[PDB]
Amino acid sequence: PTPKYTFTERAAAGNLSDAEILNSNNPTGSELPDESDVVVGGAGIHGLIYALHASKYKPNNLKISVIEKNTRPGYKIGESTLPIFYTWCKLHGISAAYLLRLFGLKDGLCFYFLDRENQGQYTDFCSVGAPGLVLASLQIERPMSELLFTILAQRNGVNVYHGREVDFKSTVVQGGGQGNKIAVSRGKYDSTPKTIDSALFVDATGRFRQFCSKKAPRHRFDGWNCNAFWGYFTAPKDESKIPFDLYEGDHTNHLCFPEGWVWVIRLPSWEGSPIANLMDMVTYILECADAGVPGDELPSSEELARMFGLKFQWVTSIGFAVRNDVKYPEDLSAYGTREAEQKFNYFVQKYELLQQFMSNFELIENLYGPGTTWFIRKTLAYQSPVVSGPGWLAIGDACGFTNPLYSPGINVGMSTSTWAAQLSHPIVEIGKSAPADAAESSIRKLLVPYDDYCKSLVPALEQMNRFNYVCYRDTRLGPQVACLWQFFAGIERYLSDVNIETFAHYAIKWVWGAMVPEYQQVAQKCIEHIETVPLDERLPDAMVDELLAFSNRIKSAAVAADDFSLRWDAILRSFDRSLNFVEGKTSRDIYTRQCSGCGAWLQLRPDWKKCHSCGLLGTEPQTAVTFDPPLTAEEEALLYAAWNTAPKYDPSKELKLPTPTRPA
Ligand SMILES: Cc1cc2nc3c(=O)[nH]c(=O)nc-3n(C[C@H](O)[C@H](O)[C@H](O)COP(=O)(O)OP(=O)(O)OC[C@H]3O[C@@H](n4cnc5c(N)ncnc54)[C@H](O)[C@@H]3O)c2cc1C
Ligand SMILES: CC1(C)c2[nH]c3ccccc3c2C[C@@]23CN4CCC[C@]4(C[C@@H]12)C(=O)N3
Ligand SMILES: CC1(C)c2[nH]c3ccccc3c2C[C@@]23CN4CCC[C@]4(C[C@@H]12)C(=O)N3
Ligand SMILES: [Cl-]
Ligand SMILES: [Zn+2]
Repeated sequence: PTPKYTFTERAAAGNLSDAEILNSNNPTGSELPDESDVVVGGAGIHGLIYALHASKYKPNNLKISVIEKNTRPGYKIGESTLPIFYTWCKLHGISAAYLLRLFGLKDGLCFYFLDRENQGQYTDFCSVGAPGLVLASLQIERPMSELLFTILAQRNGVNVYHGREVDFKSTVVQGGGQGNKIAVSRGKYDSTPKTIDSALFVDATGRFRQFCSKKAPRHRFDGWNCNAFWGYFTAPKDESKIPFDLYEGDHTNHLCFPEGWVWVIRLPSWEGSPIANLMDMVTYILECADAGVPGDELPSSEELARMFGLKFQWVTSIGFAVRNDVKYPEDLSAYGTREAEQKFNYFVQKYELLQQFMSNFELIENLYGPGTTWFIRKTLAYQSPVVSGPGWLAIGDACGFTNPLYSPGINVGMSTSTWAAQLSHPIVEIGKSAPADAAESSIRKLLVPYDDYCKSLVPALEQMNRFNYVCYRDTRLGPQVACLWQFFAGIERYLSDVNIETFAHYAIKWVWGAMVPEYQQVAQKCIEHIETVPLDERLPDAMVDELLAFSNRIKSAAVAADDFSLRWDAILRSFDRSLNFVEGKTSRDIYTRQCSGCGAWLQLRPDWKKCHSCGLLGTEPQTAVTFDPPLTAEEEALLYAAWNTAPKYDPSKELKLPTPTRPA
C-alpha cells in the first residue's frame, strides 16, 4: 500500500483542532448522533475494547458511540500486557509484525528479590515469553494504544468523540429499554449540551466511577492498601552494567523487597507527534495489516516516524508500588520538592541494589507535558459494589482495581469489557422486543452472573496481591512460592483455541489463576502467618521453612494432577519439568535478541531478518530460536502450526479452561 496523508492534510487545510481531526474519522460524522443503541462513557482502553468486541462479535447490530473528555488519547499509567491481550488483538486482525511497530516487545516476566537486612543479596525468578512464530506480549504507550483502538473502532462502524464530556448531573438512565438521555457537552462551561437518546449506557470512566458511584459508595478492603509513585527514564542500549545477573530489558522486570516492588518496563514513546500525523501512520499500519504485508517489507518504527513526521524515542517506565503502612521520615526535602519525587528518591537510596540499578537510567523531564516528571497515586485498591442496573453497566476500572502487579488491570479487566460487549446485544434486543417491566426483569436476571463475577473478582485479585506482597518479604518465598504458584495456576492453558466467540467465556475463567483452590490454600497460609510479623522486622527463618514446606507439599499433588503438557523446565529458568526448584539451574529457551544498532528487543523467526524498530539487517543465523531442552524439526513445526490462526467457532466444542486440571 502506498501511504496516504489524509488526516495530516485535512487538519492543515481546515486548521482543525486535535479533537476535530479525530472526530472527522467517524462513520456517522464529526458531530454527535441524535440516537444510538449504546453510549460508552470514557474511551480508555476498556471503553474501546468493549466497543471493538461488541461490533466484532455481532457486526451491524448495535449503533455505538464512545464519549471521551480528552481532546486526544491522553496519558495513562498501565503499560504491560499479556498473551491474552495479544490474542485479542490478533483475533481482531492485528498480529505481532504490526503491533511491534507501535509498541515494545515483552518476553515474559522476571523478578529480583532484594534482601533488606543483607544489602546486596538477591535472588531471582525468570520466565520467558514465546517464539516469534507463536505469539508476543506488548509494552504499550497508552496514548498510542487508545489511538490505535479509536481508529480501528471508527473503521468498524463505531463512532468515537474526543473532547466531549458526559454530564452526569443531567444525564437520565432508565431501565427496560425505555430510553436513556445521555447529556454530552464540551465541559462545565458549555452552554449547548447535546442529548443522545439510547438504550444502554456503559460506564467506562475508570477509577472515577462517574456513574456507578451514584449507586454505591466505593468499597475498600481490610488491611493496608498501596501507593504508587513513578517517572520516566532513558532506555540504555547497553544493559550490561545493570547490577542483576542475566537481566534483560524486554521483560516486565520486578524489583521486589519487604515494602513493595518496582516495575521496569522498556517501551517506545511517540510523544511530541501531531495527532493528525499519528492518525495517518496508524491508518497506514492497519491498511498494511489488511493487505498482509510481511514483516521484512513493513517499514521500521523509525522509518514510519520519518514518513509521517513523527517523534520517536525509547524510554523506561520505572515506578514504586509500596504498602501504605510504610513509615517515612517527616522531613524529605533532601530528595526533592514534590512528594512523588521525594518518596521515589528516598526509597531508591534505601536499597543499594536499587541505587546501583537506577544509576543506569537518566530521568526524563515532563515526557507527557508540564508537571509529568513525577506521578503519585495513593490508596490504589477499591471495588464498586454495584456494577449494573436498569439501563447501564460498568466495565474495567469502574468495576474495581487492585495493583499493577501481574497487570490484572488491562489483561484481567478485559474479561468484564468483553463479556459486557457480548451481553449488550441481547440487552438491547430484549428492550426492543418486550414490554418494559418484563424487559427490565429479564435483563436483571441475565446480568446476575456478570454482577456475581465482578463481586467475587476484585477480592480474589486482592488476595492474590497480598499473597505476592507478603512473600516478597523473603528471598525464598518470593520466587519459590508466590511466583511459582502464580505461573502454575495462571498460565493460559489452551489459549491457542480461543476465538472471538469463546473469548469472553475463556477470559472470565482465567483470573490469573487466583480462583484455583490450591492457589488460595497456599495464599491463605502465607498471609495468615506473615501478616503477624511487623513490617520493619525480618521474617523468622523457621516461618519461611514452614511456609516453603507447606507450599511444596500442596504443589507436588496439584502438578501431578494437571493434564496439560508443558516444557516447564524450558519456560521457568529456576525449575525442572515437575516445577521443582533447582538451585543452580540456568538453562531456558531463548526467543529474543537485542538489536546491535538501536538496542530494541526483537523476536527470533526466520522471516524477520531486519530489526522492526530501526530497520537494520541482522545476520541470518541470529533468527534461530534456541530450545533447551531441544525440539526436533517436527516438534517445532507442530508447535508453530498450532498457533498460526485461531479455530473457527464450533458451537459443539467444550471450552477448555486455562486453569490446571482438577484432581477430583
Ligand atoms: C501505578 C499503576 C500501574 C499500573 N500498571 C499496569 C500494567 O502494567 N498493566 C495493566 O494492565 N494495568 C496496569 N494498571 C491498571 C491500569 O492503569 C488500569 O486498569 C487501566 O488503565 C484501566 O483503564 P480503563 O479504560 O478502565 O479506564 P481509564 O484508562 O482510566 O479511562 C477512563 C476514561 O474515562 C474518561 N472520562 C472520565 N470522565 C468522563 C466524562 N464525564 N465524560 C467522558 N469521558 C470521561 C477519562 O478521560 C478517561 O479517558 C496500573 C495502575 C496503576 C495505578
Ligand atoms: C502459554 C504462553 C502464552 C505462556 N503463558 C505464560 C505465563 C507465564 C509464564 C510463561 C508463559 C507462557 C510461555 C508459553 C508456553 N507455551 C508453550 C507452547 C506455546 C507457548 C505459549 C506461551 C510458548 O511458546 N510459550
Ligand atoms: C457452559 C455454558 C452454560 C456457559 N457458561 C457461561 C459462563 C459465562 C459466559 C458464557 C457461558 C456459557 C455459554 C455456553 C458455552 N457452552 C458451549 C457448549 C455448550 C455451551 C453451554 C454454555 C453453550 O451452548 N453456551
Ligand atoms: Cl506483567
Ligand atoms: Zn534496530
